[PDB]
Amino acid sequence: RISWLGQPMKIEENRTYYQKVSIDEEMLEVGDCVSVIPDDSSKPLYLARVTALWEDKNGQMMFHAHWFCAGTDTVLGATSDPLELFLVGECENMQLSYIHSKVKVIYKAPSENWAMEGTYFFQLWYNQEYARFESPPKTQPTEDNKHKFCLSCIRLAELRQKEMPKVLEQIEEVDGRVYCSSITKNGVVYRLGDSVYLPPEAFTFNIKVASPVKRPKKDPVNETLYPEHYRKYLDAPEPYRIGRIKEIHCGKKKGKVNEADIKLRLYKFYRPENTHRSYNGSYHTDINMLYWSDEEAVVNFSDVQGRCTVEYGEDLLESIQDYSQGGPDRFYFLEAYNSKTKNFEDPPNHARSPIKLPKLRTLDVFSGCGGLSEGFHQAGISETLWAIEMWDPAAQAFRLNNPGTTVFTEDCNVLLKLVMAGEVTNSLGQRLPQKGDVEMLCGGPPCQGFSGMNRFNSRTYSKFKNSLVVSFLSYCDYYRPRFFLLENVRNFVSYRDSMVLKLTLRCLVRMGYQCTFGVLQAGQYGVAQTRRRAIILAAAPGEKLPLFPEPLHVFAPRACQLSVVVDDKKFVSNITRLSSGPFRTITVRDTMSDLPEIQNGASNSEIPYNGEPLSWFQRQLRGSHYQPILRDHICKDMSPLVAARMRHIPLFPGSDWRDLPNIQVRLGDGVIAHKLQYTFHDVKNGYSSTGALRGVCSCAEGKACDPESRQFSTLIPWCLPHTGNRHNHWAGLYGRLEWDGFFSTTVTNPEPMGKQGRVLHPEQHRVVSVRECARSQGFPDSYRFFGNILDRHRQVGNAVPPPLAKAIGLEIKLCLLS
Ligand SMILES: [Zn+2]
Ligand SMILES: [Zn+2]
Repeated sequence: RISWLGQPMKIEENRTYYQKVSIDEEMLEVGDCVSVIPDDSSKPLYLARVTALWEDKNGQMMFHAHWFCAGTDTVLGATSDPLELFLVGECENMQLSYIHSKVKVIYKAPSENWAMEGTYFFQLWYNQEYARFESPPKTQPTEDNKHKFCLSCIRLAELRQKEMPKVLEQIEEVDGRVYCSSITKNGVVYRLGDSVYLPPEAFTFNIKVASPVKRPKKDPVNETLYPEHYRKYLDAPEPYRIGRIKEIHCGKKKGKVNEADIKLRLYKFYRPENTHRSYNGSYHTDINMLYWSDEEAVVNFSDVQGRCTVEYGEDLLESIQDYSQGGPDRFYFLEAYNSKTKNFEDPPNHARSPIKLPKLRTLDVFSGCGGLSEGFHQAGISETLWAIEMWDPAAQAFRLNNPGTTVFTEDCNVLLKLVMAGEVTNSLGQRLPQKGDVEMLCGGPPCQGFSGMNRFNSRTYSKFKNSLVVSFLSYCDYYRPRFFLLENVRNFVSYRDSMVLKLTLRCLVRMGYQCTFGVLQAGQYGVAQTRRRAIILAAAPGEKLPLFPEPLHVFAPRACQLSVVVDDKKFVSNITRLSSGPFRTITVRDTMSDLPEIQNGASNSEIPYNGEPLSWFQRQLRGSHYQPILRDHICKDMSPLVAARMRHIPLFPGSDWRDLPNIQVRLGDGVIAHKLQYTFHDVKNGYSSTGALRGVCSCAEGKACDPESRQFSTLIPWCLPHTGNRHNHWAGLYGRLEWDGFFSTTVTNPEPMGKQGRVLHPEQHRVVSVRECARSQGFPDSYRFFGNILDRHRQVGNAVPPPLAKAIGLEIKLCLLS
């Protein structure tokens, strides 16, 4: 029994809208919230806010339903509050007769005294694709639409407008094609003369590139000399193509422009490695130097990945260095390249041209030596005034690099209790930060004792409440910083069925924080290392929630699975550059080709560079102004035996322990290592080509371990064949880095037979040095470390690479504007 109330608000041709409707003699109004019963008795009750009421010519009495999302249908899942709802951009038109009931939905707004703190309700807008919880839109109804106003609809509408290709300015039609001077897509304006990013396969270069002369693959292998050789049964994409726009033309459909058919005709730009110089010719060139060319390419607008600035070197008002560091996607050229005569020349003339941010006061918990704080400092967004680092060498390291920061070498739990208690100072006179002092809180809480995937139970759930991850959040709750950053190892998101991640997102939401999570790969921000980190970003109610930085460098695909599965739902970050990118990858070579030769065990912490920077990367890390000191080019002093094994790993890419010869070697002691003996069969690995046995223990046949079989002082480590079968023949152990490759995750203590053992230098017979490890992270050469060599390695391997941290910093920098 459904009848309207009051006089109609507005009339259309097919619809008349109303402000009030009567359903079973009960007032319902635009703005009220409502429930609808699912056909599936097992799904949670449907809940919507009524955004509009209207009547059809055909007698249908309608309302527009803007749905809420229940907590358990977001990342939080079963951890979220039963009565909490979240806004989402999902709505549709439904007939009033489907409504089951009125509901009360309260907007729990953040209090005006929010910073000092610490019927369904809602507080945040949930983005289900990126797992972002964000402040609700501020958008208000205008008189014109006050009758149909739907937050969901406007968001979908605004999106459609941003996403779609639209031509802003037409010139003239020529031979069934309209030529344009300006177009737009996804919020970016592209004009004639602008440059564009394109997939590697958008177009081709006219230079001929001969497939290498190839090579035999060794000769036969003597298996008595190499009894373990038998166990040995560039993948990063190309960076973007770049082109200057020459013409822009699209077809016509039904006498109007067909915007799904916009085409751009471009001048190809050459990267140095695209000319014949290839890689051997560009080791030393700037990552953003290009070469002009008069080659033209036709491309679909749909393929344009973004806009970039490309300038002729001489027309610049600033210095090449200054221009380059001035903004993102800035390239330059100084010569043209004739693809036909392979020569470089001057550029044609038509190729030529025509509020200081306050720094956030920052507290860095579990600071380490300051890799994370260094990255923020570089972005210009923060000032770490307080750092907490319980382990003394690292704490001292932090002081060396941040003279201005109060470093508390102490347990974070007792420190927070001290401030909560109103104490102004710890026992050492150090002034504790107080409520209001801290604007940005960041840190990497060691999430120990949650690895692996067994369930969580009564006993495990509590230690989480008593873990350092909870301590970090307790900090967030007390200080209520404007921005919150939690860094960790990738598996933070998957620890204990993703329950650690879910409890930490639940916690940030309970406090009223906007928040999200994602995985990033340090390699993609200008470092030659695989290092995936989980990152939790949070922003106070009044702020913008940051985005994750777009990858800058192409990197090995296997190391860039940044996506996370939580209860079978796949979450991704806002990152859009899912394959290629602006800059070529940074190699082990870019990283440390300028460093003087040192020997196993070298201990002189100050030696001169005996020769200038060679890589773009080395120019960045050594600086533009003076320093003569190469600090920490020191390496661990290995056993005579371990040193000998190292002299014997061949220098070919992929070499490791299985390449070792079964020979007697004179050690540095002056001792001789005897030969490893094979006196057991391997039913799984068989006999060798020299008719030799391949087992070094009785368990290989397979029985049980033999009391005496074990062998000592042998070039081929006795144990590696012992258990080779169980561990893919221990590939990588005593393995050399490749000049063309990248570091495995940079470790706290580099050991050839350790967890991560690809730690031998590519040419010298030694493990990598403290400096090289600092370079594998993104540490400047001026960055200081402290303690013995093992202390310094630990500090370096633990840090967040400043280039990753900086990347995160610039995204926060965007949130201080807009
Ligand atoms: Zn809607
Ligand atoms: Zn055995």
